[PDB]
Amino acid sequence: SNAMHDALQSILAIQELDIKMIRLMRVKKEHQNELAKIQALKTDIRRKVEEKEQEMEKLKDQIKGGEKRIQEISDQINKLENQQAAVKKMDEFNALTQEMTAANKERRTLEHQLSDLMDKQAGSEDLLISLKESLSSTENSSSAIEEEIRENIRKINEEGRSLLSQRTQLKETTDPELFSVYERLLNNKKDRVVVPIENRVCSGCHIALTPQHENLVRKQDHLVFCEHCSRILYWQ
Ligand SMILES: [Zn+2]
Repeated sequence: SNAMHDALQSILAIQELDIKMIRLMRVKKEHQNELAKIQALKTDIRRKVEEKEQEMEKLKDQIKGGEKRIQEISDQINKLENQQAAVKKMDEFNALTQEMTAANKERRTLEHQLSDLMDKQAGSEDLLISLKESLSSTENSSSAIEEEIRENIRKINEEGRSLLSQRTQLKETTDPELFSVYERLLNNKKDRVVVPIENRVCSGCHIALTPQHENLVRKQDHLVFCEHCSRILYWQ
């Protein structure tokens, strides 16, 4: 049929737009995954920097607190030494000896902890510095790539805009019963669903038609579907 040939030519041309649009959407999604992968590499480094900063804040305060308590014990030991220089009774002399011994031993313990904290802060500062460097290098190595990816997406979006408007100008003059079938097939298969007979097989699924079924397709007087994949078959 003349009219069937026109309906086919029209859906065939819509089908080429739909294939491109499916391709574009897949490449967009792939570019967006590549961006999220880059963002996630940076976000991981920022998290490490944040955890290190909070840890440095705790060290700062434990260091300040330790120095202050060491100071306080040191002043108290000095007070005890002045007291002892003036005592006359052996029991008081001895109590001050014992107290100073005990106080000094606690101070010694605090000083060794303070040394430990200061060393942790020194090594953690080196680690923070290295993580900031790595954050800056990653951002630097990646900013040109991210902007090039985003521009590709832009150009995909704008090309997709054009293929949509073209699709809409063809849908107007296209047979609506055939389109309604086409569109459900396409949503199901995501590739060409109006397909020709090649080498006496369905070119969509590659399963051979019975000769009777080929006869039906050639008459071109009604929509004929592949008996195995359900795609629309046509001749030429
Ligand atoms: Zn088939």
